[PDB]
Amino acid sequence: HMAGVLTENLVLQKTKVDSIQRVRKLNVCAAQLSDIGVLRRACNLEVLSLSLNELSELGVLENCPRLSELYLRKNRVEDLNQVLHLSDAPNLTVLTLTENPICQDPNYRRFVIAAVGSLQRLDDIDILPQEREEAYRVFPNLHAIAPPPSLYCDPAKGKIR
Repeated sequence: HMAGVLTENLVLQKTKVDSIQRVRKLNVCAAQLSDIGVLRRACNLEVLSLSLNELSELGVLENCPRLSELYLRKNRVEDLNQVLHLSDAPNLTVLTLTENPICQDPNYRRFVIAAVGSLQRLDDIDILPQEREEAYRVFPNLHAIAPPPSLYCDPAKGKIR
């Protein structure tokens, strides 16, 4: 019944710390994961690798203000608006979403850049100053857009709702 659910036990076995709040780096690639709600308390997580899982819903990551690098290659993210859960991540400089369905949506790269103001690199390609400027011209308001509802975060503050 916990098939696909990341558990506290598995995280703490792997990382050797006493609480989810003390997890700073976590690599759980290729673990058949579809539920990562346990990360709601991962307030100190900085480097997170979740590639090659079954994830479609990113709301738990609103609880991770320290996130610096986030690897999500080859998941099941189907809705571009899931990336709005990363809009308020002030320290997130590296993101990979390659091989999720959204990567083939028109204007995916511009949307992600315009949504995540801190980002310096997306999908293994650094974001140039002029690339960011152009993304904001196309999509000027994404930091104000409410992210989708989630079981695993409260509604983000400072959004049009």
